[PDB]
Amino acid sequence: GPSRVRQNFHPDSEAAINRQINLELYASYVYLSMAYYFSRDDVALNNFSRYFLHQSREETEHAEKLMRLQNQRGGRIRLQDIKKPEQDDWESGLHAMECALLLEKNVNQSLLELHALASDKGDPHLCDFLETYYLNEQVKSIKELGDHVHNLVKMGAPDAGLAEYLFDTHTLG
Amino acid sequence: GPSRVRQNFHPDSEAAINRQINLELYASYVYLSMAYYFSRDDVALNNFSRYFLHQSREETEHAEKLMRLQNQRGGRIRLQDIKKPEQDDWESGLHAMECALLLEKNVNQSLLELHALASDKGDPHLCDFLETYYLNEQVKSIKELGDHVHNLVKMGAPDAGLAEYLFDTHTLG
Amino acid sequence: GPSRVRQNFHPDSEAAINRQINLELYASYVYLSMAYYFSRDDVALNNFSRYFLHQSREETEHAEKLMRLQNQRGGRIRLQDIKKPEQDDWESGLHAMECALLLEKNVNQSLLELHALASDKGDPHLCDFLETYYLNEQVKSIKELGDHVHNLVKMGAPDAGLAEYLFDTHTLG
Amino acid sequence: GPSRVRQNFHPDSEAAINRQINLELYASYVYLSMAYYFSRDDVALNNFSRYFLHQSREETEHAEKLMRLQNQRGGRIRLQDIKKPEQDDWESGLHAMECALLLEKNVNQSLLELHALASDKGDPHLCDFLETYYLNEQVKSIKELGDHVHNLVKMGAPDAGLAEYLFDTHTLG
Amino acid sequence: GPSRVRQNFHPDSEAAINRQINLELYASYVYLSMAYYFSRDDVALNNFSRYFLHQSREETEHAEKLMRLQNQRGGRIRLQDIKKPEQDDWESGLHAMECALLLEKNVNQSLLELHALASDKGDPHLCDFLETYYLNEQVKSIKELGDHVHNLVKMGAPDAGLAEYLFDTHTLG
Amino acid sequence: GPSRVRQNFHPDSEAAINRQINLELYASYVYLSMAYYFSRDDVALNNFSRYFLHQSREETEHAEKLMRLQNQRGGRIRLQDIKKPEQDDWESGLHAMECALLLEKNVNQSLLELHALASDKGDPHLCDFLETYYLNEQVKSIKELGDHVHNLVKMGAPDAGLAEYLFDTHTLG
Ligand SMILES: [Cl-]
Ligand SMILES: [Cl-]
Ligand SMILES: [Cl-]
Ligand SMILES: [Cl-]
Ligand SMILES: [Cl-]
Ligand SMILES: [Cl-]
Ligand SMILES: [Cl-]
Ligand SMILES: [Cl-]
Ligand SMILES: [Cl-]
Ligand SMILES: [Cl-]
Ligand SMILES: [Cl-]
Ligand SMILES: [Cl-]
Ligand SMILES: [Cl-]
Ligand SMILES: [Cl-]
Ligand SMILES: [Cl-]
Ligand SMILES: [Cl-]
Ligand SMILES: [Cl-]
Ligand SMILES: [Cl-]
Ligand SMILES: [Cl-]
Ligand SMILES: [Fe+2]
Ligand SMILES: [Fe+2]
Ligand SMILES: [Fe+2]
Ligand SMILES: [Fe+2]
Ligand SMILES: [Fe+2]
Ligand SMILES: [Fe+2]
Ligand SMILES: [Fe+2]
Ligand SMILES: [Fe+2]
Ligand SMILES: [Fe+2]
Ligand SMILES: [Fe+2]
Ligand SMILES: [Fe+2]
Ligand SMILES: [Fe+2]
Ligand SMILES: [Fe+2]
Ligand SMILES: [Fe+2]
Ligand SMILES: [Fe+2]
Ligand SMILES: [Fe+2]
Ligand SMILES: [Fe+2]
Ligand SMILES: [Fe+2]
Ligand SMILES: [Fe+2]
Ligand SMILES: [Fe+2]
Ligand SMILES: [Fe+2]
Ligand SMILES: [Fe+2]
Ligand SMILES: [Fe+2]
Ligand SMILES: [Fe+2]
Ligand SMILES: [Fe+2]
Ligand SMILES: [Fe+2]
Ligand SMILES: [Fe+2]
Ligand SMILES: [Fe+2]
Ligand SMILES: [Fe+2]
Ligand SMILES: [Fe+2]
Ligand SMILES: [Fe+2]
Ligand SMILES: [Fe+2]
Ligand SMILES: [Fe+2]
Ligand SMILES: [Fe+2]
Ligand SMILES: [Fe+2]
Ligand SMILES: [Fe+2]
Ligand SMILES: [Fe+2]
Ligand SMILES: [Fe+2]
Ligand SMILES: [Fe+2]
Ligand SMILES: [Fe+2]
Ligand SMILES: [Fe+2]
Ligand SMILES: [Fe+2]
Ligand SMILES: [Fe+2]
Ligand SMILES: [Fe+2]
Ligand SMILES: [Fe+2]
Ligand SMILES: [Fe+2]
Ligand SMILES: [Fe+2]
Ligand SMILES: [Fe+2]
Ligand SMILES: [Mg+2]
Ligand SMILES: [Mg+2]
Ligand SMILES: [Mg+2]
Ligand SMILES: [Mg+2]
Ligand SMILES: [Mg+2]
Ligand SMILES: [Mg+2]
Repeated sequence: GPSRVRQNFHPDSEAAINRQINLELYASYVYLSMAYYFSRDDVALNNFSRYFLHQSREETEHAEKLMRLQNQRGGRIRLQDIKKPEQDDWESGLHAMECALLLEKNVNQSLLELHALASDKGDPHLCDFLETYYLNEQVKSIKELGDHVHNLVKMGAPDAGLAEYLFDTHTLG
Repeated sequence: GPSRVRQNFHPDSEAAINRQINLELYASYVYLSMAYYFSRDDVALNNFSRYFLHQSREETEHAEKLMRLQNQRGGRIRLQDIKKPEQDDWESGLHAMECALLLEKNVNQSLLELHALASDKGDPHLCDFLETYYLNEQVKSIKELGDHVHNLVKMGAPDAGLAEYLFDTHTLG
Repeated sequence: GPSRVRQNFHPDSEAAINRQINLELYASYVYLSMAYYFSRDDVALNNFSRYFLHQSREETEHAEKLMRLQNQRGGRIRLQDIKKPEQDDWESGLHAMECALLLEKNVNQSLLELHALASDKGDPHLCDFLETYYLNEQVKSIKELGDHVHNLVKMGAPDAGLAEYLFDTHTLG
Repeated sequence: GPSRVRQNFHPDSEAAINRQINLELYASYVYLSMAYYFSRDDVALNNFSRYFLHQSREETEHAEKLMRLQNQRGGRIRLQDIKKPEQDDWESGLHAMECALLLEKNVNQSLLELHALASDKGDPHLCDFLETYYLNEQVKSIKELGDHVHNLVKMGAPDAGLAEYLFDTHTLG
Repeated sequence: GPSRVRQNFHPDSEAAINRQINLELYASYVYLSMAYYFSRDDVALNNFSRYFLHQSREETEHAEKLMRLQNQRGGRIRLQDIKKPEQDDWESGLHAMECALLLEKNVNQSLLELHALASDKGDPHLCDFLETYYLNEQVKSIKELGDHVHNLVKMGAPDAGLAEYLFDTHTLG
Repeated sequence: GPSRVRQNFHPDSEAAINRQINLELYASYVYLSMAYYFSRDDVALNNFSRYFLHQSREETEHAEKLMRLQNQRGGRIRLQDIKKPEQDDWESGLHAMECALLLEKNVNQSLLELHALASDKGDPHLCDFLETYYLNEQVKSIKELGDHVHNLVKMGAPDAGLAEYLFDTHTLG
């Protein structure tokens, strides 16, 4: 102590990165829950399932990149429990997509707060890291989910009998 | 003055070509507006967007071919402001297609007036140019848009929840 | 209720599968922690890191296969918090391997208890599932980790300066 | 209202992006005018023409990327008239290059003002977008045009009879 | 004066870039010295030599990219003497790696001061340039050297007879 | 001391090799300065730039081969500061080429003095090394630069507006 690599890396930044690692792992778990909701025999929308599973894997990648950043900068990873998602039953394709949009906006708000702290601590490496690997990816994800919610709402989800099925077999297929 | 190339090229034809260049640039801009309406998060019909973007690029090509004609004949290009489109909000896939059909018929009427002037001035090169590169392309575009309007109307656009989505993912996909 | 697919699937089996899903997710998290311990600047054994990361990914696969089994049989996945690992600092390559061996034996004991319950409930599909996809894989993993612990101990880990490095660059490389 | 995607996106940023879209479309139009000046029968420098046409197409791409950004962030595109360029007659290869350098510096100043507003509004996504896709491209364009102006001046443009021709057939060829 | 390209480029930034060019050239020279220490007949660690030679070449690239930046922005390169390194005799593989880690942290501190000046002068192009091409590369280099120092220390360098040789023929080979 | 490899290698030869290493590094730096003079926005002769950059890289190679010779013979490299070049502003393509010719003749004179010392000390290995790798390369470089100076002078450099540009785009292109 300190790490022989550590430079210009504030303890508050190190802790905020640890909190962000937990949030990305939590997001991965929410999407995993959603993926296996869509493969229930009474839901059976396999392209919704594959969509959410892919999202889950992406979140794990986001978490891992933060863990690598912690090591690269000489901070120490401190893991915490990954809380279970809010639901096992996600009710419908539309409801899952709306919950996913809210989750992505929440994660985005956390990333923006992290970038603000990094700016406050004069850490341009950390600022650049978030800008390069996180902020644009989050904007793209939010826009994609917004698009999906809009189409499902317009199509008459969740009550219209064909809407989720047609969306499954066209947009997500 | 005159250009050492100029031959059998009436000043009224030169001016009418300048007006047509502006109209084709205006059409390009209308279709650009439409393309980015369809990629709004609250519209999200990406194949409508690609359709209109392609139309926009075609209109720019039409404008450029007239600019090349002006130079080939020894006339002088005189550009004017490109007016903004009538709307940013194009309301629905059906409404955009109806507006596009009206725009194409209006551009066609201008081309027919240009051909009539070229005939009046005994300019068979200009007549041939419009016939070869413009008049049939315009008839094809009008027919395609008419077809698209018909299908959307029959399908129950804009109020029927599935119509624009199914048209997006079948006809324009 | 019941699921139109459910057959010969006891509620106690459904719950025990939910507990096993949590344990496999927990194992994934332990191995993730270990992987990023080995890429600290003050540990720097990249082949230990890759070894544990691969183990982490395998555990996630094991969890997912149980989630698929729950759906296939008409049970309902119920996720719980994934507890953080026992340590962030895993002390040495030998200590991590010893902890991993203990974790695998613990997971094995849980699988054997699950198989015993499935036998008690006359569920041969569930018995076969565990035998085909879990029990032999666990025996192989335990043997591999036992082998690695033995070599590290014989080589003089953790105090012998060359032992972990040579093991990293030969066995795990 | 607001867009279900909108987050951390200030109305002043949304308006400034709309102004920048207009400026990039205006730049595209200036370069289009220049391209077709160089293919007049009394100028006839086809590599100047191709150079400016390529620049025109690049500006349209820059405009489109801002329109996509507006949609991605949940803002609303508002288009305005595209003003005609300052000249149809661009006088000489040197004069066109000097006008293009001034236009690029003016567009750069607008981008720098946009980045300053984005910083003031704590919008790091928008800051990153301009840095990643705009600011370096503008510096490169300004340097290239500066280089071209220098060579043409040194060579004795516009009065030296060989200068524009040799530059056309070597540098731009 | 000023350069016809110069825009938003403060004289203090231009001078700080000149100082950074000298520091990167100095770093190249330190690593060149180290490379040829390791090919002495009484050291004879050819993979240490190749490692440092590669580092030397990278530093020259870093210097050249700053020289290109100076030209792109319209500043004027002003070169100074490149001071000789602190030693010809670098004592051991461990000592060279420790000196290289200190040199990289020193260069990093200079880059962070340059980024701070660029922020103070409202030069986002220069900020982006350092973030994109310098700051992450420096963090990666510091982490790699930290890793190498750790392994050599753990292995018993410099006194343990096998440590530098085994590191040479495994990690650097 | 002595090196177990050293044989027939006089201390005066070892020192003269150290002086020659410094001179070749100095030559590399002169050519680097010249290369980036030619990419200034107010010079903009990219093939002059590439020519000098290649020369710079060759000089570094010449320096490195002497450093390898020092090690092969059991001498000890002793580096000194690399002095900055005589100018940042090299005035014109002709002036740079004339300065480069003078620099190469000066380096040649040093090599001839080194060969004379090696002959005086009865060191045929060192004589052969200079003959095989240095003396003919220097004669070729001097002749090439002489040729380039002649053409630029005949063409009317530096005042004739086309001369440096045409030389850039034909001989160096
Ligand atoms: Cl620190
Ligand atoms: Cl969608
Ligand atoms: Cl329906
Ligand atoms: Cl006529
Ligand atoms: Cl149709
Ligand atoms: Cl419908
Ligand atoms: Cl049952
Ligand atoms: Cl083993
Ligand atoms: Cl040992
Ligand atoms: Cl070994
Ligand atoms: Cl907002
Ligand atoms: Cl140029
Ligand atoms: Cl001339
Ligand atoms: Cl300035
Ligand atoms: Cl290492
Ligand atoms: Cl040893
Ligand atoms: Cl001797
Ligand atoms: Cl020559
Ligand atoms: Cl001349
Ligand atoms: Fe995604
Ligand atoms: Fe990914
Ligand atoms: Fe991925
Ligand atoms: Fe992906
Ligand atoms: Fe994420
Ligand atoms: Fe809880
Ligand atoms: Fe996400
Ligand atoms: Fe920034
Ligand atoms: Fe078309
Ligand atoms: Fe076309
Ligand atoms: Fe086309
Ligand atoms: Fe087409
Ligand atoms: Fe048209
Ligand atoms: Fe108007
Ligand atoms: Fe049209
Ligand atoms: Fe395994
Ligand atoms: Fe597997
Ligand atoms: Fe696997
Ligand atoms: Fe495997
Ligand atoms: Fe497992
Ligand atoms: Fe706990
Ligand atoms: Fe396991
Ligand atoms: Fe069996
Ligand atoms: Fe360009
Ligand atoms: Fe482009
Ligand atoms: Fe392009
Ligand atoms: Fe391009
Ligand atoms: Fe632009
Ligand atoms: Fe006007
Ligand atoms: Fe531009
Ligand atoms: Fe940035
Ligand atoms: Fe490196
Ligand atoms: Fe490189
Ligand atoms: Fe390189
Ligand atoms: Fe490299
Ligand atoms: Fe560097
Ligand atoms: Fe000194
Ligand atoms: Fe470095
Ligand atoms: Fe960036
Ligand atoms: Fe050469
Ligand atoms: Fe060479
Ligand atoms: Fe070479
Ligand atoms: Fe060569
Ligand atoms: Fe040389
Ligand atoms: Fe001096
Ligand atoms: Fe030379
Ligand atoms: Fe001889
Ligand atoms: Fe010889
Ligand atoms: Mg949290
Ligand atoms: Mg009109
Ligand atoms: Mg448990
Ligand atoms: Mg404006
Ligand atoms: Mg200095
Ligand atoms: Mg000297």
